[PDB]
Parts: sequence; structure tokens; C-alpha cells
Amino acid sequence: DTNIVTLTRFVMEEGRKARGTGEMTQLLNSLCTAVKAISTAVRKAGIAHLYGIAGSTNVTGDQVKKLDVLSNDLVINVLKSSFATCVLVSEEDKNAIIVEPEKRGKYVVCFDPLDGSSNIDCLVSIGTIFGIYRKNSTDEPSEKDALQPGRNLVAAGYALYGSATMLVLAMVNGVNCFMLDPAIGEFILVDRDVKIKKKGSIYSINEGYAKEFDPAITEYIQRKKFPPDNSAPYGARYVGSMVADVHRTLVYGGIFMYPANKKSPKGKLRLLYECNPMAYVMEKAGGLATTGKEAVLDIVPTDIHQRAPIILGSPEDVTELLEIYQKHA
Ligand SMILES: O=P(O)(O)OC[C@H]1O[C@](O)(CO)[C@@H](O)[C@@H]1O
Ligand SMILES: [Mg+2]
Ligand SMILES: [Mg+2]
Ligand SMILES: [Tl+]
Repeated sequence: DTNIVTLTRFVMEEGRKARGTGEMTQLLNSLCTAVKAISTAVRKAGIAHLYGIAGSTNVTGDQVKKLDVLSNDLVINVLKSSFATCVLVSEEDKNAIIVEPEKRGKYVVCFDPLDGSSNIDCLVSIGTIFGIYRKNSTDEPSEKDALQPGRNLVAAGYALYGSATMLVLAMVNGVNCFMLDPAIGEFILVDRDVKIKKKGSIYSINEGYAKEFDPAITEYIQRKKFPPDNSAPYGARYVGSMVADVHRTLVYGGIFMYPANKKSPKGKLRLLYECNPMAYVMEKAGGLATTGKEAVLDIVPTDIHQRAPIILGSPEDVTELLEIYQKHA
């Protein structure tokens, strides 16, 4: 233990080649601090009376919980103080946040400060999702800098407040998992260069929406339960927190689905701070992420609170579902 491979060392070491201003390390160091603070609050939320609602609703019409506010505040303050950012997009804010000139750095950060709100009060896994872009424009920073396609991401990932707290970080050459050591408050590298299985045996979707599903999703699910070739049926898992279901998809393989449906043309999940970050992790792990008709990372957003269908995970599973959409087109 006298040689600790922390997230900071990792993001410093591997990136010494391309030099750079080093504000990405500043950025990620800052975000780790917010994530530790959120993790600590979550782990004692009931004793600190942090369960319940804040008394408000956000642009996508969610009921804001107390932990939403706390986590939102923590993430915004640390990112600003990092001197690495210029434009911030949060699920909890109607408009992009523009950093004050004095603290401006070159990155644009889209994040969900707390994901899995329906699972807060029952103590199921929740998390934090983020995607990071380089501001391209030369003009004054604005909400427009956030409206980039996911393929432009330079870094993305999530923190998972599960049985242990994990920071999953994807960058151009790959995905790596860091676990929070609660004793020293450091994120330690525990899974290097993570890759997803080509084919899994778990499917993950809320089948409560069966009555609204399109024929392709309907057929796909029926095929998981009754395989035509006599293989064993897939097992089902749906934690109900995107970070938990996506992380399982990553480390066990399989598919996660939040598709469009008869009442929700664009699905539910948010493109900027939910879908794109997870699509990027998946793609860097050798996985795929599709709306059913097009790659999530290639969508050019027009609304920072825009929704998108998303189907992701093991390439052979996701490809199987795409063939069914193509067959139905
Ligand atoms: O209750 P539903 O419609 O299955 O929504 C679950 C999804 O909603 C979210 O909480 C986003 O609001 C995700 O974390 C999760 O994947
Ligand atoms: Mg969420
Ligand atoms: Mg949220
Ligand atoms: Tl959502």
C-alpha cells in the first residue's frame, strides 16, 4: 500500500505524453472531491435527514429531492473552482451555467448530479454522470458550446454509489474503474482498460411499458424469453437507476434499454448528461449505443435538456436488436 495508483496519478501519468495545460487533471481532481462529498452524504442520508423532496420541479419535470440540490451545488462549486471549465450543463438547471471570466478554463461539462432519484429513498444504487467537451468556438462561452455531438467527448463517466463507491472514467484510449477508499478518501485503480463482452446473457428494461413498446422491442424481448434456437433464455435485471444498470452491463455484459415508445418519441433519458456519457463509455469499452436507428454519439443536439432513446451494451446483443429495427423499417 505504499505505492497508490490514484485517479489523479493515472490521469497525470498516461497523459504526460500530450502535455497540455493540465486542467483536465484539475477538473477531475475537483470532481472527485464533489463525488466523495456526495458519497459521504448518501451513505448517511437518513440520519442526516436528506431523504425526501426539495419542493420544486426541474425542466424535464422531475420532482427535485434534497440530495439533488446538495449534489448539484457541490458539483457546480468544485467545477468552477477548478479553473478548468467555462460552460456547465446540469439536469437541475434550466439554462447552461457560464463560469465567471476569472475562473474560466477550456472545458464544457454536462452532468447529472444525482441519477436514480426513484431509488433514493429505498437505498438502491444511485450515481453521478458527467461528460466533458473541449470548448471549440472562440467567442464568448455560451449554452451553444454544450450543444455538441457525443462523439466530440474528450472524457466521460460516472460515479456509482453502490455497495462500494466507484468512479468509472473513459477517455480516448479506453475505460478504467477507480474505487473510493473510504479510509483515505482516494479513488484507487482497480480495473484497467475495461472491455465489454461481445455477447451477454442479461437484458435490462422496464417491462411495465410493454403496452407502449414498438414492435421491434416487443419482438426482441419475446426472443430473450423464448430463444428460437433452444439456448437458455436471458436473465432479466432492472435496478431502475441508469448508473447501476449500465455499470452491470459494462462488467457482466448484455444489453440495457430505454427505448422510444408510443408516448415518448425521444425516450425519457437525457442526451447531454445521461445518454452521451454512457454511450461514450460503452463505445470505449468495445460496446455499442444506439437509438434503434442511429448512433447516440452522432446526434447533434438542439436542446441541452433534449431526450433520446438509448440501447447499449454488448455489440452482438445491440446488433441483434438493430437488425430487428431494420427488419421492421
Ligand atoms: O422508472 P423508469 O421509467 O424505468 O425510469 C428509470 C430511469 O429513470 C432515471 O431515474 C432517469 O430519471 C434513470 O436513472 C433510470 O434508468
Ligand atoms: Mg439520471
Ligand atoms: Mg438526476
Ligand atoms: Tl431521465
